[PDB]
Amino acid sequence: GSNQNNF
Ligand SMILES: [Zn+2]
Repeated sequence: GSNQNNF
């Protein structure tokens, strides 16, 4: 799956 981190 794809992963995104928005700090
Ligand atoms: Zn993945």
